[PDB]
Amino acid sequence: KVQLQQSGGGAVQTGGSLKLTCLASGNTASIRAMGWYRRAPGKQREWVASLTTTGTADYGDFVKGRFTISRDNANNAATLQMDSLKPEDTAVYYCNADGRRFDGARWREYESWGQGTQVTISS
Repeated sequence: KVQLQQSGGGAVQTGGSLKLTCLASGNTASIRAMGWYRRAPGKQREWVASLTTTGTADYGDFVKGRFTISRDNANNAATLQMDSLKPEDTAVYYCNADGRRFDGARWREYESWGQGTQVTISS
């Protein structure tokens, strides 16, 4: 169907920047939105950012203008540019894709996930 591969993890000092990349393969025409989630230490996964196919970007409350999500048709990729990082941003970040696919009988909503990219930010 739709597969995702993630890269761009690292460890940086407070104030630094990182970029996450997510490459989609397979039925990428079916993708309605790509997004980023994260799991901070000992917490549950939380929503970070989404970008719909028509170009509407939304961000979690903790983002505060510091991260930028973009999508590239040429590479069927989504990216998260992360600036002004803080220890609180330490987490495993997961790429996701939402869309609708035809299973041969009905249209079905799907969600695909990457395997997660480690991010560490220390004071």
